[PDB]
Amino acid sequence: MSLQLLRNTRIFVSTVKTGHNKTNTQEILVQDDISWGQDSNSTDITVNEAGPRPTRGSKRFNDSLNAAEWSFSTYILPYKDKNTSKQIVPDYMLWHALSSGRAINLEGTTGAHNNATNFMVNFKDNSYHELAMLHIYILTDKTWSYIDSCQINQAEVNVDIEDIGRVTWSGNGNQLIPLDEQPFDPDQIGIDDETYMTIQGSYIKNKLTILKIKDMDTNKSYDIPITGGTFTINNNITYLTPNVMSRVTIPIGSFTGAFELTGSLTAYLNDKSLGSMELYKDLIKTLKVVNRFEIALVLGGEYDDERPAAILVAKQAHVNIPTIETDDVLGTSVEFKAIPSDLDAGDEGYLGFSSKYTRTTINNLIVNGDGATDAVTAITVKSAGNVTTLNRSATLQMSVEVTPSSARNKEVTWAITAGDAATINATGLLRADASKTGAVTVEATAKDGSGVKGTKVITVTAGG
Amino acid sequence: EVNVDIEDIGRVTWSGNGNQLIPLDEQPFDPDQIGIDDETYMTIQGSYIKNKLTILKIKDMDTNKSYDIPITGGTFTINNNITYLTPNVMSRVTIPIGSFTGAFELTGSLTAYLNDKSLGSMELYKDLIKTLKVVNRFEIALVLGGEYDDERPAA
Amino acid sequence: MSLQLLRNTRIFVSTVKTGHNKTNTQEILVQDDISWGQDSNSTDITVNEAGPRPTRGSKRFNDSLNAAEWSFSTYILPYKDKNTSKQIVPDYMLWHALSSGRAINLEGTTGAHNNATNFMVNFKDNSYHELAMLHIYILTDKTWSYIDSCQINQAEVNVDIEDIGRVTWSGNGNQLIPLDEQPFDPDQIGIDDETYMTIQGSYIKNKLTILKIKDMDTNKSYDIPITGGTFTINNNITYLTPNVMSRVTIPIGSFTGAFELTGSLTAYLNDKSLGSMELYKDLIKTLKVVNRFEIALVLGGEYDDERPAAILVAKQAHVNIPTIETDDVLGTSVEFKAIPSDLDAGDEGYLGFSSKYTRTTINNLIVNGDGATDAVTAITVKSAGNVTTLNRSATLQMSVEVTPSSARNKEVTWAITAGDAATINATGLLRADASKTGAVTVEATAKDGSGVKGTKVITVTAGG
Repeated sequence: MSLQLLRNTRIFVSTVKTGHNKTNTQEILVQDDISWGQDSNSTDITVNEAGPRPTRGSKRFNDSLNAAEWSFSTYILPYKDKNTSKQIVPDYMLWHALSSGRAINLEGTTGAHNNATNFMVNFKDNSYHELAMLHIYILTDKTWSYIDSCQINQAEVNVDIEDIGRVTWSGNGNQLIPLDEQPFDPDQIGIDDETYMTIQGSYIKNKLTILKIKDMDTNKSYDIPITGGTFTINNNITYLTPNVMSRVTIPIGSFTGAFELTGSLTAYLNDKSLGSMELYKDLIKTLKVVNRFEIALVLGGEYDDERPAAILVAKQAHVNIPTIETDDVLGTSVEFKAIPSDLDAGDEGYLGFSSKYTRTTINNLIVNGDGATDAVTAITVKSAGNVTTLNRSATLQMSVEVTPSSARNKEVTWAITAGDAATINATGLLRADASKTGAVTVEATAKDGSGVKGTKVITVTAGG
Repeated sequence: EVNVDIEDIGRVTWSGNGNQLIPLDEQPFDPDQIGIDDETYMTIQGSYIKNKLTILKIKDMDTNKSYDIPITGGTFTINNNITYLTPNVMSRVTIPIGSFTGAFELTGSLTAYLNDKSLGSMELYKDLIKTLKVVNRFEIALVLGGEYDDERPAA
Repeated sequence: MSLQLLRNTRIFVSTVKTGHNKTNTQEILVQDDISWGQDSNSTDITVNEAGPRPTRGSKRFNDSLNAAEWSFSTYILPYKDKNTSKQIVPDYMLWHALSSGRAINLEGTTGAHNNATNFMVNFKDNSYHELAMLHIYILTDKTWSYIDSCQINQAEVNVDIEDIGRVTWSGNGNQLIPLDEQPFDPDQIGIDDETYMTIQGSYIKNKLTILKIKDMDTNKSYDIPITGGTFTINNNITYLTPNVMSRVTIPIGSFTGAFELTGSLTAYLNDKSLGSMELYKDLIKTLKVVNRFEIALVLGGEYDDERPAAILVAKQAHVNIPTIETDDVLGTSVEFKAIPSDLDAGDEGYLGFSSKYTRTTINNLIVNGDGATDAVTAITVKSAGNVTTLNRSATLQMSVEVTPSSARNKEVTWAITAGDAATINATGLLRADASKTGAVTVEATAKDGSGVKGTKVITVTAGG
C-alpha cells in the first residue's frame, strides 16, 4: 500500500549489531545517487539428443548468491565536534574501514585518527586479510533493512573545477537483510540541526585546486594549474563463497587484495618555466622505468586565514609518461600511482581533512606528516661568535638557528660542498690546516626534509 | 518478443530465419482477394488489447500464498533456439539446409513497485530471500488487458 | 611465378594410370582438412671418443622414404544418376577399394554394388593381401601431381549430431609423384552442375539418427536415443620398404592386416522401459565373455516419405561392458565391434546408401541384406479349411498367409510350443493321438530372419 520513496531513505553506518549508540552509528550525508541490491547465480540444464523424438527441455536451478552491492556518494565536509573540539569528518568510520582493520581509535597514530588541528588518515596498518567490519543500515521511510558485514572496496574521490568536492563509496556485503523492527531510534542517533549548521559551516570547493609536484631526484617543483582530477583508493576485495550442489550458498568473509592508490590529473600546457610543458618534456626526455615524486594535491586551495581544504600526500609516487591530449586549448593528463617504500612497509599516503588550514599548517602536514607538528622553514648557519673568516689551522664549531622556535625537529646535518680546504664533523667543528688558502663554504639541512638551506660563504684565508 | 508495458499498446515482435531470400518477378497470387477486406478489418479493430490494464496471478505451489502485485511493466518471450546447418565446400558457395530446434525457453521479466501491504511485493521478496531454495514451483498467470465482468479483449 | 592455395585443390580417384575416362576417374569433393605428403628417413653417424682433443663431427645419410600419407573428408551424398538410374555415391570407388580386392563391378553382389533402390557395400570378398588399387590425382591450381598405387587404409565416420553426415578417408601410397603435364582434362571428368544439383538435393544430417540394437540371446530391442558416436572401417594396412645401404628406397608393395569394424555410441541414461539404463544393467548383470547383439545405426533417420540415409548393419556384434559417463546429465558409452560368424567368412557387416529410404526399405535392408528384396512383416497362420479345433486321432495340415505379397522368402518353419497333444512335420501336417485332452499350440517363423510370429491356439478335445 504505502509506497516507499527514495528521497526519504536515510543511511546508518554501524560497527556492531546490538547496542547502537552515538559512538557506533551516525547519519551519513548521502546524495540522491544511492543504489543497492543482491543478485543470485542460476544454472540452466538442457538436453541434446539425436532420436526421432527430441527432448526440448530446460530445467533451471539456483546455485548461489552473489555479493550484495551498495554504493553512495557523500560531501567532503570536515569539521570539529563540540564534544572533543577536534577536527573529524562526519563519516569517519568509513575512512577507518578504508584505512585499516583495527578497532576504531581516533587517539592512535594508524588508520583514521584525528587531532586538535586536522583529521589525518594513513594506511600504515592496512596489511590485513580483512579490514574493519561495518554494517550499512538502510532506513527507507519506515521499513528497516541492513547489509551484513560490509567492507569498503573503493572510495571514488572526484576533484574537478565547476564541481563541488565529493567522495563516492562503493563496497559489498555478505547478505542484504530486511528488518521489521527498529534496531535503534533514528532521531537521537541522527545528527541534530546544530551539528548540521557546524558541518555546513565548512564546504570544500574544488575550483580552488593547487598541486604540489616535486621529483625527488632533481627537486624541480612545478607550478601547474589544474583543470580537473580524480584519485581513488582501491582495496581489491573479493568475497569467497562455497560451492554446494544440494543447497544454495552465501559468501563467507573475504581477503583484501593488492592496495592501489591511483589518480589522474588534467592540466593545461604552459610555456612558462616550471610549467606543464617543461614537466612533460623532462619526463619524455629522461625515460626511466622507476619514478619517485612528491605529489601533494590540495583540494580547496590554501590561504593565510583558516579555510576548508582536502589534502592528498603521496610521498614516493610513480608518474606514468604523460600523453598530451588534443583539444581546443592543449590540456594534458598525467597519471600517477603511489608506490610504497617497501611493499609491506605501508606509508603509501595520507590525507588531510579540516576546515582550519593555514599555509604553514598544510606545509608541515605535507613535510612532517601532521598538521600540528611544526617543521623548519628557513635556516641560517651561525658562526661561533659572529665570525666571518678563518685562518689556517684553526678550529671553528659551527652553530645554527632554526625557525619557527616551536619546531619539533631542530637538529641539522653538517656538510661541505664548495671548496676543499676544511672539514666538518657531526657536531659542526670545522677544522683547517696548512695549505688551505681557498674560499670554502658550509651547508646545513635538517633531517625533516623541508628543503631548508643554511648557507654562508666563509673567506678562509692564509692567515697572518 | 511479447512486450507488456503500461503506456504501451499490446504488441508482439517476431524474428526468424529463412534458407534463402528469393526475389520474384511474377505474381504468385493476387494480393487483393487474399488480403483482408475492410469488413474483417473493422471486426479486428473492434478488439484492441491495452497493456495499461495488467493484473498478475502469482501463487506458489508449496504454500498457496497468492499475492496482489500491481505491474509496472513486463516482457515474456518464447525462444526456439533454432540453428541452420550449412555444408562446407571449398569449390563452390553453399546455402543452409534445414535446421534443428534447440532447447525450448520461455522466460519473462516483470517489473512492479514494492508494497508494504499484505501479500504485496515486499512480502513476496522477503519470502523468496528468506526461503532460499534451489527449485521453485509457482503459478504465474499474467493477464494482459485486465479482467472484467463484461466481455473484454485480453491476452 | 605464382603461389598455390589449398582452396583450389581438386582430387580425382583413378584405377588406371592411362586412358582416363568417366568410368575410371571421378572427382572427389574434399574439404578444408585435406592433407597429403611423404616423409623421409635419415641417420646421423657420430664418432664418440673419450680422450682429450676428441673428434666432434657428424654425418647424415638419406636411407629410405616412408609411405605417402593422404587424408581428406567427404560428405555422404547418395543420389541416383541419370545414365544408369541406380543409386550411387560419388566416391563409390573409394568404397569399393575399401570393401573388396577384386575389380569393380557394380552389377555384382560383393563389395561396392548398386541397385535401382540403394547403393550397398559389403565386406564379403575382402580376403586379399592387396585390395583394389587406386591412384589419387591432386590438382592444386595449375600444377599436377599424384600418389602412385594407393590403398584405402580406413574410413572414419563420426556421428556428430547438429552436423552433416561426413566420412574421413585415410590411406597410404607407394610414392608421391609430381606431374608436369595434364593427365586428363579436369573440366570434363569433374562433376558438372546438373549432378551437383542432384547431389545437393540429398544431404544426411547426423542429428536425425535412430539406432536399432537387439540382444540376439534374449530377443530384447532397446530404445536408445543417441548423443554422439563414431564407427570405423579399418584395414591395418602396412607398407613394406626395402633396406638398402647404398641407395634410398621407396615402399614396394603392401599387405593388409586385420579387418576391424568397431564403434562407440554415447547416450543418456533413461529410466523408461527398454532404455539405456536397462541395457547397462543387463550387460553388467550378465557378465558374459561373448555377446551377440544386432546393431543397425541409421544415419539420417527413418521416415514414411523418402529421405536420404546411410545405414551400418552389424548382424552378430560384440558389445563391451558399458560405463557411466558422469556429466551434467548422466550418460553412458556403448562401444561395440562387429565380429564375423567365422573368421574366414567375412560378412562382419554391410552398409546401404540411398536418397530414397521408406521405413520398409530400411527394414528389409536390415533383415534381408538388400533394400530391394522385400521381407515378411506379419503372419497369421491358417488351418485346412478354416477349422477352429481338432479331435483325437485327426490330422490338421495348416497353411500360412504372409504380408507383403511380394516378399522373397514366403516359407515358414513349424514348431509346437505350448502343450503336448500333437506333433508337426516339416510340411505342417499336424498329427495327434488318443488321450489328448489339453490345449496345444502351433507356431511358424519365416526363414529370412525377419522376426515375424505366426500363432494359433487350437482347442483340441477328447472328442464326442
